[PDB]
Amino acid sequence: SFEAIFGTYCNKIEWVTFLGTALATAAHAIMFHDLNKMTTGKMLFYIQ
Amino acid sequence: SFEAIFGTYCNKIEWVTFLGTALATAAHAIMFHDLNKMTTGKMLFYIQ
Repeated sequence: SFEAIFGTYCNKIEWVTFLGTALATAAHAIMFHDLNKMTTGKMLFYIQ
Repeated sequence: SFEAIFGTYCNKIEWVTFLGTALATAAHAIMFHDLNKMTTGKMLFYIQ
């Protein structure tokens, strides 16, 4: 008598990146490296 | 630390004219440079 362990079937997971998704169309993703120095980034708009 | 003002973004308003609009098809618009001297203005209609 015996047991017959069959194969360890590893699941390989789908890899997702931010830019491959369509939430990147809602974003404007920028790498900025001195961001741990900036407090609050200000956009100024000039509306006539 | 810093404050990080981003770029100033100016509005450019859609420059309309009177004749691009559809009010101009209700209009028969005429310049008359001596119009300030109009006391009145009239149109006589003779109807058979």
